[PDB]
Amino acid sequence: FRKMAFPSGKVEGCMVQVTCGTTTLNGLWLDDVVYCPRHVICTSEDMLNPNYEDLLIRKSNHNFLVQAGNVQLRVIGHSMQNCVLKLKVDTANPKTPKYKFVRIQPGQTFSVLACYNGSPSGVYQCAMRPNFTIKGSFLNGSCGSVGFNIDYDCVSFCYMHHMELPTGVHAGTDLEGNFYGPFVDRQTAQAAGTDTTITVNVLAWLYAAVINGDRWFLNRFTTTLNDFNLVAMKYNYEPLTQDHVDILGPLSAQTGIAVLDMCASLKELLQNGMNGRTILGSALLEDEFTPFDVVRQCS
Amino acid sequence: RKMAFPSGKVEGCMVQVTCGTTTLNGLWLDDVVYCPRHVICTSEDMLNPNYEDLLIRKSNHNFLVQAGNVQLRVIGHSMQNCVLKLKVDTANPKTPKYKFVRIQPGQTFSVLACYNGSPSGVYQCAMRPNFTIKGSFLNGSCGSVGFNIDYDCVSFCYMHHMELPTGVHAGTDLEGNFYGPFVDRQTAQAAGTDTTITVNVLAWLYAAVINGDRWFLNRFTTTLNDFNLVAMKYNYEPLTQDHVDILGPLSAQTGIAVLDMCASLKELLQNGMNGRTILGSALLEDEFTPFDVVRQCS
Ligand SMILES: *[C@@H](O)[C@H](C[C@@H]1CCNC1=O)NC(=O)[C@H](CC(C)C)NC(=O)OCC(C)(C)Sc1nc2ccccc2[nH]1
Repeated sequence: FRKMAFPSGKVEGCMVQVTCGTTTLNGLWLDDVVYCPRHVICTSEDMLNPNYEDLLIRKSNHNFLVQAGNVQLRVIGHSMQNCVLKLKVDTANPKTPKYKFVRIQPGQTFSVLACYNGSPSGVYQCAMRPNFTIKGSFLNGSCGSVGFNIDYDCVSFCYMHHMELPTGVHAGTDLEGNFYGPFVDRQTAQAAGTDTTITVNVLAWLYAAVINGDRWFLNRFTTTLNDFNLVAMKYNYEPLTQDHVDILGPLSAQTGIAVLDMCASLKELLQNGMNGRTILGSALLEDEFTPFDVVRQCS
Repeated sequence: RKMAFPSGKVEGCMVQVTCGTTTLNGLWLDDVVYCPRHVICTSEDMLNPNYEDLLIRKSNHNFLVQAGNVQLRVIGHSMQNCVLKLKVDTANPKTPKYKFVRIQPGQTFSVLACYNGSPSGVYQCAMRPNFTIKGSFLNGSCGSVGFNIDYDCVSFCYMHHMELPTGVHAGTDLEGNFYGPFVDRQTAQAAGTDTTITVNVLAWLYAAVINGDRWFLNRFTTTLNDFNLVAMKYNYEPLTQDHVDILGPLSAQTGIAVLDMCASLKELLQNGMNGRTILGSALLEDEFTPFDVVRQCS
């Protein structure tokens, strides 16, 4: 199993750069609007303690340089929505894909198109951790890079990059400018909480192992969701939601193994360990492949 | 993070190629579509195909090429080793600047996995020392390509043809020559014994340090030859002086001489990881080159 990203071309066609003064970051150009992190309106010194409403009221359309490559896009309107700036421009992006804005849950994976000065550099797959960070790969100038899924021809944008934390993980917002997790777009000390294991993805991984003929760990028992959740938390595993049970449905049907039976097999792995064995070649349980990732790759 | 090149320039070149009941992908550059020649085989032909004999019996109209909703008219065809070349009556306006390159084992490249001419995923792979690649390919993925991007230029280095019994993959360069001792015939084929790409493991250890993890370092050094004696014992590739030189920038950045890092890797090989992990991995990772690490860590 590879970390496998979505093809990035539909998103590459939407990347621009946005500059205010000497502060340059990336923006997303969809129809006649450009979306970008609002901290572009900050001097580096403003970032220590910004008042965004006051900083913005002093700005006009003509203070915003938006460029697709070297080509200027004239800004004709601006507004702030939570931590994102929306810049209306006088040109509709001819490469706009079918798209939507979605807010994802922890455990969901998405592709990130890392960009610098509006120019794509790389694409990779990330999982939103339960502590609402991602283990990204971002350097200076990467803010406004976006994360996305593609379902058919529709691009679902779920992430816009804002921050690198002390442990080296990353934080950002949805495309409505609402941060994932407790973070704020201020240059003040912040830290990720203690992370936990994404149970629904581990279960997806066990289903993947069964699909591939690796099933020593299937035990004879079952459990209730509540009992499993109370046990899992003792191992620093996330509790399951009803939505988690539901998105495991197709893998449960494919294998004939009820979700709660798989939960009992995982409970025994937690309480007794691997005892020297492996699953899909690994003594470690993988938690960054969703049920959909498992189907995408076994498909 | 294992990082692939943005795939858009390549997505604009993928098409679907059908011959008979066989469908796979092609690469449409200027007025030529490149795809695996085994598209021309039946089930019975694949057992032992005399490709020159099978191809001469085909006409342009036996090839259905579809770019999205448009059929491209094939107006000629030739064969170059294991790749079929279909000339079409239309230039692909999305053709990027490009070159065809043959890569060396240990080098990395991005794969755009495609089915029925449609892109499905993008990931990073390395050419293994035994000339396989550990990809993720299913039925219908043949003709998917591997590439690198420098400036605006796409360097194509791989076209996908087959999966081996062990689950690894084999294919050709864009001149149709296989990597490795494989043949585009429907027979079980084993690869040679694989080895671990040592210069890449060392690049990855430097990456682990750059990101603050140094539990595996030690106070010792080693000579190049004594390291290579141990490496070969553990089925690691030998490290060459050019490898040492390529690791220069990472050595400078961390203040850790290459032969010092070799001494740390020697200890890991002889002692294992003792339950610990490096950059989240329980195994030593060998599919990042020095260049890959440098680009992403600077
Ligand atoms: C994009 O503008 C940029 C992307 C960063 C740059 C390096 N890698 C990235 O992902 N973001 C910022 O510079 C961002 C801007 C603020 C207005 C949100 N600042 C940021 O990430 O600051 C980090 C904090 C100060 C919020 S917390 C922190 N991070 C570290 C890292 C190392 C030591 C200590 C530390 N404390």
